[PDB]
Amino acid sequence: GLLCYCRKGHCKRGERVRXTCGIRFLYCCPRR
Repeated sequence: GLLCYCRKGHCKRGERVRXTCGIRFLYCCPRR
């Protein structure tokens, strides 16, 4: 859907977890 970042460990401050992108990675989408 939206361009989100596969964040390893955790997302950045302000990014919302949209799901996961792997064992080490979370799928985090930016707030802006």
